[PDB]
Amino acid sequence: GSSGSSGMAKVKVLFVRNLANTVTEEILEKAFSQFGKLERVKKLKDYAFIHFDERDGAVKAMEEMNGKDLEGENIEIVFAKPPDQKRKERKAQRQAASGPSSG
Repeated sequence: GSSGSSGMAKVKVLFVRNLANTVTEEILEKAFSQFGKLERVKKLKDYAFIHFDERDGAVKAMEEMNGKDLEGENIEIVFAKPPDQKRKERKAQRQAASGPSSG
C-alpha cells in the first residue's frame, strides 16, 4: 500500500524549511539543542540548516521536530545532502593541419 516512505541515511545535518518571520538561529538551537549537542546553525532566506555534533543528535531532533508547529508554522526536516563538490577533468587531444599552398 501507499503507507509512506522510509530509509536510512548517515547525515548529521538537518534541513529545516518553512520557518516563520520570527525564527532565528538562536531559536533553532535551543529547539534542536534539548535533543542533543548542537554544532552550529545557518539561517537562510526562509529555510535553515541545523548542524549536530553527532549524526545521532540529529536523527532525534529530526523525527522529533520534523513537521512541528514552530512559531505557528509546521517546519519540515529532511536529511540534507553532504557537502561533496569537485571539478574532475583529464583529456589529451591536440593537432593542427595547416598545409599551406600557392597558385
